[PDB]
Amino acid sequence: SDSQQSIKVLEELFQKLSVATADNRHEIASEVASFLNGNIIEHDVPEHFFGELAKGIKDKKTAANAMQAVAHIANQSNLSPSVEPYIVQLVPAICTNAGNKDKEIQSVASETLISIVNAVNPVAIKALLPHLTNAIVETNKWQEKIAILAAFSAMVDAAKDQVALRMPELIPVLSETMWDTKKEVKAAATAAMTKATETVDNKDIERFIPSLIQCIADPTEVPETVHLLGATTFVAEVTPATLSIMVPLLSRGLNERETGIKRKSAVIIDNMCKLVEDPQVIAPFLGKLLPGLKSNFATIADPEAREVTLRALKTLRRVGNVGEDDAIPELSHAGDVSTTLQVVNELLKDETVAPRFKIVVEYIAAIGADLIDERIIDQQAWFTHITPYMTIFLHEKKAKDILDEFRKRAVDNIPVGPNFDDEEDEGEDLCNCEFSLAYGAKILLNKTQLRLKRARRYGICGPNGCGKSTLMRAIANGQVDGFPTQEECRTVYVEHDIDGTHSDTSVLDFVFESGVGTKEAIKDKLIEFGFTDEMIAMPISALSGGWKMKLALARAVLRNADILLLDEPTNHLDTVNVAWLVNYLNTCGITSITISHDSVFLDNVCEYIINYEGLKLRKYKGNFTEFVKKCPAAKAYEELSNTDLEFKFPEPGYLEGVKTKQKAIVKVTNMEFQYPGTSKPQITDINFQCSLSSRIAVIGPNGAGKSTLINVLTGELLPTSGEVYTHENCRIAYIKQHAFAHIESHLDKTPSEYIQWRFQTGEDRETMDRANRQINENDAEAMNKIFKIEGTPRRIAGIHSRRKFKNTYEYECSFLLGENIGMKSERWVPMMSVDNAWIPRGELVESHSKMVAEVDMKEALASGQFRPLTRKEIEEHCSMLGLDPEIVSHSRIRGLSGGQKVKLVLAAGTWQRPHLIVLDEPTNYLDRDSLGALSKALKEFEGGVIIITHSAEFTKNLTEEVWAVKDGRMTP
Amino acid sequence: SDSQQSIKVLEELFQKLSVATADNRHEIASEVASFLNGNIIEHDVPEHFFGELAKGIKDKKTAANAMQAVAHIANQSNLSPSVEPYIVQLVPAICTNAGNKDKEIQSVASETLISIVNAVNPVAIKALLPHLTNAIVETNKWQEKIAILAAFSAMVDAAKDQVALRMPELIPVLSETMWDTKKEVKAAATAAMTKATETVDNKDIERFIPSLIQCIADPTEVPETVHLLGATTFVAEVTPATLSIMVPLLSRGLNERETGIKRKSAVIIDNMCKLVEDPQVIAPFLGKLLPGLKSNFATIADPEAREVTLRALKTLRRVGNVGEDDAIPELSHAGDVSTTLQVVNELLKDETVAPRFKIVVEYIAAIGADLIDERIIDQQAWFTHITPYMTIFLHEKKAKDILDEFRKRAVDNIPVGPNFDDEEDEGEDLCNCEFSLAYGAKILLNKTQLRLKRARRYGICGPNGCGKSTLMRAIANGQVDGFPTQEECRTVYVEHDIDGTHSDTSVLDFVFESGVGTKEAIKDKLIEFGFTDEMIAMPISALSGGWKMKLALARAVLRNADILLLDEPTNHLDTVNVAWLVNYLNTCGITSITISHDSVFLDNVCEYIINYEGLKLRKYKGNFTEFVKKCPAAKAYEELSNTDLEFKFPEPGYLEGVKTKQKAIVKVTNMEFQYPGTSKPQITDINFQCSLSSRIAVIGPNGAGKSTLINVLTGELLPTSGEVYTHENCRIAYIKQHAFAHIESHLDKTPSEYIQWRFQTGEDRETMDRANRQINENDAEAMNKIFKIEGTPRRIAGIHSRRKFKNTYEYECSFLLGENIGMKSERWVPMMSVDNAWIPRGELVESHSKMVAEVDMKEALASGQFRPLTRKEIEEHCSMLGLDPEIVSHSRIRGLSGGQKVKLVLAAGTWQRPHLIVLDEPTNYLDRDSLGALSKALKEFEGGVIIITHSAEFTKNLTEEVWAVKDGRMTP
Repeated sequence: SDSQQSIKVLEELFQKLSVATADNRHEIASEVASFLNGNIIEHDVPEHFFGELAKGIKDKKTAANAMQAVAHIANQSNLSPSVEPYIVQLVPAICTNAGNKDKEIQSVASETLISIVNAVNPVAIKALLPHLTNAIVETNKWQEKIAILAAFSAMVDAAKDQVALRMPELIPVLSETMWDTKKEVKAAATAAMTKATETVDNKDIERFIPSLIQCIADPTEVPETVHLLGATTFVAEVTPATLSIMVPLLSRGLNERETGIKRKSAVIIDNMCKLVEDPQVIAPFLGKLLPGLKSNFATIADPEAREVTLRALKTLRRVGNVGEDDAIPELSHAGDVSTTLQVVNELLKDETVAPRFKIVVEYIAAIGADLIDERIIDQQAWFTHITPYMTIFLHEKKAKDILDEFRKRAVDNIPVGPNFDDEEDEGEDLCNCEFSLAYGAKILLNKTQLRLKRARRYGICGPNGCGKSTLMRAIANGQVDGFPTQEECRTVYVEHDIDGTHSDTSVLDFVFESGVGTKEAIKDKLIEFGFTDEMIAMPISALSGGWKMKLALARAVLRNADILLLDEPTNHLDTVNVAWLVNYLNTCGITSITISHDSVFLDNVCEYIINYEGLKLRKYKGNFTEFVKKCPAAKAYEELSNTDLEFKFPEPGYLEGVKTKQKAIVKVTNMEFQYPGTSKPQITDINFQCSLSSRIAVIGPNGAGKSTLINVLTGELLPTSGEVYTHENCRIAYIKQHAFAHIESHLDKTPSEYIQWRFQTGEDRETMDRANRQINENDAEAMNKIFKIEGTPRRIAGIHSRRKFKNTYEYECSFLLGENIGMKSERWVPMMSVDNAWIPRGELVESHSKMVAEVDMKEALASGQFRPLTRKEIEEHCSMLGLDPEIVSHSRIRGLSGGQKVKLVLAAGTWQRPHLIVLDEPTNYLDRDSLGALSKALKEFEGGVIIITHSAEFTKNLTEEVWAVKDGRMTP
Repeated sequence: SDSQQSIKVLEELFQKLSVATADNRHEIASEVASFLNGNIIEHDVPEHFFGELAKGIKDKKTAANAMQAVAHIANQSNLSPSVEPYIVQLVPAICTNAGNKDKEIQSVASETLISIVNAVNPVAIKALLPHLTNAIVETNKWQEKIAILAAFSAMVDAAKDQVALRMPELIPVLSETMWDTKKEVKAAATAAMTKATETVDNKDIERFIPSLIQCIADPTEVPETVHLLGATTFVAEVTPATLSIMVPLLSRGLNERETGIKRKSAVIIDNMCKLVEDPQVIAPFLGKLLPGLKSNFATIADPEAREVTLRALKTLRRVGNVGEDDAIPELSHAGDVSTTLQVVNELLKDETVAPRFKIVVEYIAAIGADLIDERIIDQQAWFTHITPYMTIFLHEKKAKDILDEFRKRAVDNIPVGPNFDDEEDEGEDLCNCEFSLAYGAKILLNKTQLRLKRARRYGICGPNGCGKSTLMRAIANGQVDGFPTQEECRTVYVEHDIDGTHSDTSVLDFVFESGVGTKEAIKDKLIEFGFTDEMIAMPISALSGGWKMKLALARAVLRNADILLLDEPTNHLDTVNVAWLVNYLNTCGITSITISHDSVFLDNVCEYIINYEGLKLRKYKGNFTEFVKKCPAAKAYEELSNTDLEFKFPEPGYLEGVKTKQKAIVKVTNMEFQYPGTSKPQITDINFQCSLSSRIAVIGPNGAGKSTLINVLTGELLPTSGEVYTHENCRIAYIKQHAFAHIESHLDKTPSEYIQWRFQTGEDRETMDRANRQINENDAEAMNKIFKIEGTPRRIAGIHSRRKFKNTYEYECSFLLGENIGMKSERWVPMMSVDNAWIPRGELVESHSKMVAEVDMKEALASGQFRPLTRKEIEEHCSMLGLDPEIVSHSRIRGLSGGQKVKLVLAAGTWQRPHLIVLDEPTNYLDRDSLGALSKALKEFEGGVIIITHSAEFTKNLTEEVWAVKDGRMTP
């Protein structure tokens, strides 16, 4: 019913929008957006509304208003998943208008595409990109292309990782467009191309990108560029993105007349491709290289060049895993939308899914396919991204049950990665033995293989109690069948030696009694490692952690080790020493094998990982994190990364005057809100209080009332009437699902840089200003916005102060008065502070976010509520929320589990140590485990808690005050 | 005497050269090169030799030979400044042959051009760039154009910093070349344009470079391109390079019929130019922007575009510093070649300068011009680069005195400059006053101005003694008549407050006594800061340095400080706590002023530098590094005392079997060297010994005997007959001026990266293999070089072991036997270990350096000689040579004085703890002060010293043994 009320509101608002003028258009669109994006409907969609919007976009008479509405709805921080798939379904239509002859419809369409690209869940890229590529290749309107190219570029920033995986499909499209007859398009397409290549992210060829882009536009540079790339030393991962910009050049190189170039192309092909682990990556590129390689093999007279051609052809066949007759193996379809659409349609066969929800099911399949492509398989991840879309037409319980099955079936389609192959012989082998390892009648390893390459650095991982250290003892003590003898391959089990020295023997004497060398030689090496003449005379008993390690490694150089064996080497080592060790191992030139619960330390040292899988040893190229992608089974090892446990919210910042916890810090009376343009208010006669003891539950079905109330509570809507008392410095943290899903856009950031990113303007860019486009962070001419105060046109001279105004902030602005506007004598004169005015944040944020931010920092400091973004403080705060400092400061969010992301997003939301935590529908995107931890933490929060849920179970022990809107009213 | 001998040696060599067949042209070139680059002639030039060679090149019959030798003379690590100005002189002739119809002459010519580009002192760019620009613009041979274009590209890597300054000139020349009607020339010009844009170093427009370039090839793409850049947000300082790729586009934009573009063009113009700190920068571009703006401002109707165009014009006038009537300021001439040439000619008038040295004087003027453009004004920097040339026709003494006068005069032409423009950066003003500062009746500052911005960070510098601390103490204590009161702007002299608290007073009470809030509030903030309840309760007398600095800052926050005043804050702080302070200051949101001797700390914290200049405070934008670029007369803040000028060489590496510094580690007997093709040997019957206590002075005038003697001692030339004993692991360090001058190509690197670069292969790429044309690196095509072993043609399969062989090494190679060479069945079959052979280093280095390097490493590791390039090792080693660790690991060589570079070059050269230090004419490029510190450092060196010099002054009280060659004969 309150749900059905939302429908009437939309009709009134839409009716208002349909007749909007070019001057009031934005105002009305914003209303539609603030309302439409809330919890206004119960398990359904505003159908008539979306039907009118679509028909409104097509009709030239209403095209600009309808689309402008779509743009506001598609804002960066508030686009609701309940409406998201119905918005993307309008892209084809909007792309069409981007080709319209009318200068205004074309413009508004272009901007709207950019807005949509910036608002959708980055993971639902597979539902959006196709519309854009379909349009750009099918249209004959050059302006429509320039716009679509603009949207591609925007997508690169909004979903860099997601785009990286679509590169093999996007590059061909951009390349063709670069050869468009229209010169403006040629310009736009190159620009979108240089932008697209930003997803490559490969240090080995980075500097050669601007060269590669030119070859696309001018094939005559092929020979010149092929030669430039001959110097490249491929070491980094050869991803689909790297191939999409490397292969087309190479392919043309193979077809050149000159033999030297055919050869040079073959060299690069070999060098690069021998670095492809998954035959899936190179599969779609083989057809562009094999034919040129076989043809060159039967045309090149010179034996040396021919041998190089064949050498490349073999690598390709190996890597690509081709069959007989160069038959390319069938590609996996795990990540195909078509495949996931089938999987979900099967799980919904018994459910009755009405026609208007079909587009939603498609969105779900799209999200699923991408999650599988990025190999995001953990439960919480899937719940975070898909649950809210299913509940559009299903009850939560059933939704989560089907979602988890969907995830399990989709995940099941991921092809098994092929066993690692050793064509990486840069230097000789240290060992290569077949053996078994038995420990007291217990079999640890059975007929496994061990091959270690010289100067390579390895890490040994495995399940607790599998013999990780027994294997090392065995290698150290010459007890591994086949392993070389100390004479051939000298190993030094660092810091694990055993002698009979006393606790009063000097460091020099100690080493000396080992026979390694002369006292002169020893002293020389000890000094080179940092030991002072004094330290060398003191008794070993006085060596601290860092120096025993330096001594150990110094002795190892004296014995002339070939392999350094380290077992938990970072223990008793301060950060400076660990960094010292990471550095030394990475530059000593000797091979090392390491065991260590410190995943970050493994990531900075290791190049390969020897993992225990049953009674077999399996190698994986890459450090620990890389390894984990290839073997998700390892997300259960006892390695710093995998550690996950409950968390706690921070203590709310001290409030002056608040004697007791029942003392109201928020008090609302006779409040009411009525959207301008509607015939009756959405909520009226509202009264409520909040204290640090509040334990409120906002229940009931979604609707005009419930959503609007919440929208006012959270600061999004300024009430139309009523009194609002907020204690000075009172702060609210609004935990929405949006932040959880949108973190996937920052996978290359570290948890620390993310929190810094979310508070770049002093305020939380995820919850503050949800009623504004804000899609104007890259602009400076829109700072000349003409405000209308008292009937006069004024520009902003400056913002000087701030103050609470109801549920938002007002800012003291000094203006410039516009005189003789539109004339050669136009001039803006400064108005003395007599005319300053208190403008609400919402009216400034779009045009003057900068000045507003500067003023916000001034006030935060002034009142002692500013929390500086220092690494230490960020680290300390993330620790409360159960995230380890090393991960927070030196790991990429890309490697965090779904659950860890929940923690990180939660940490960001509570960074300003809020006094009140309002949580919107937090069962609608969290799983059983997550809710358990969120329940315990919300129970111990020394601040006020407001939970808006549909779940009765979740209110258990978390509520003591009920809020329920009925007919636009509510009494606690 | 022995000098005239060199002339004959060259005549015989040149004869064997003019005849040399292609099959053995290289061997003879090498000879000419190795001998020609040595100290072979006393104060003069092999005039007849350069004549034969000159003409020889102009001749088709001997073009390829003459040129090859030149390519060999011009090798990366050994081209001597004694012959440099003469080689550049042959560029025109060489450019001409780059167009010759003969395929071989055309090919060798292109190579020679590259070789020269990478061989000359990068600082002498102005003496070479012209020959190239002229030729490409005057020729009509397309193959010549391509070759010259390849030369431009090579110059970008060889002289990046120097080329960046020449961008406003190179771009127009390449742009013009992009319009050639030969597709290959158009492509090559584009390629060169791409490589050139690599001097931009400005991420702000990185994504637009392929677009700007494409726009130069098709100006019809200007409008759309302008649209594309409108979204650019300039933040990095705009340099000449940036303008050189931005103006042509914007210039043409101003001229588009469409007003939208005229408007957009100005907008970007504005946003990019208000970032030009030096008007001299934008100077030569004003001519392409002012007329467009003025006209547009008097032609455009739309009232919005007018404001924008005018806004742009107003900005341009301020940044450009234009006089009334828009009079473009007189373009400076301090850096013009003609300007510096006039100066040296003036100081040289009273001296006589034969015609054959005019080219030398011109080279000197070109070098001085560049030193000025780069703003390298210190004395040593000038002696490093010019002295060795001045000595081609003047005695060292006359040379230095003239040169020192050349510098001062040349440097006087550098324009003083325009003052601080901060008003335009983000912030309200905390203070903006004029004041005078009197201390004890003494004047510190007279009627100066001081304006500070909120949240902006400042650093204070000035001569040691000017009163920096007094100014700060004055401000802090509120004693600067005109500066805001505490009530208007709260300041906090961090860690400098005076009160009477007890040692017992607890941290809590201490802060509480300042009256900044309740203990509850205070506690809540301290804990947020990072304090523990354990610390808040403990007495303030038990605080460590780091916690004392934190309590200081924490109190400053509770007092709502508006300005933090720091005086030597990094004192008594370890790296970790310093890192914390840096991080805190950068994120606390409060303004801070800092006086610090730590230039790295200032670089990491300051945004502006207020400097003392007389009795005025001058403000500069940017940190300390940037500040120095603007004000070069400041790299001397440490200087004042003669002692901060010293350094020590490392202790030589351990040598088993050497118990006294008398033991010979090098012993040569009956040695002789005679260049194949020469009538008689250059040196014969040579017997000498070297020990860790040697102190030899190789005296006497330059000659065929002396240089050849040195060339054998330093391992460059392999002796023809005689024995050579070298202790195992013995290392010799060769110090020439070449290294000191060429470090100007690595200004981008940090001292640590320069040292890593020099020893990337475990060997000093600067002094190793000076006899070979190593230039080969990306040349995997000449790895098919055929070696005739035992009469059989073969190819290197692999290099496995090393072994001493006279003054150099030999390598054991495995082969590929050539079968049916020249037949369709030709095949290179791998041979067995049995047929492996030993081959001299000089024969492999030019084609298998990578393989040789690998063997060298495994050897360095086997012997325990290898020194890991860890950051701590480098820092410790560079610390012995007077360089600060922070500076070494985080500062760019670009910001070091010529004196600091001298230390770094010595450090790099002694990185392997050599046992003998051979210094080639140290007085010929070092000033009085450097020599002073060097001499003292050589007296303390625990290893053998060999000084080759003309200065008996330098050797006096230093060396005691004499090596005076006399007719190919010498006896200690």
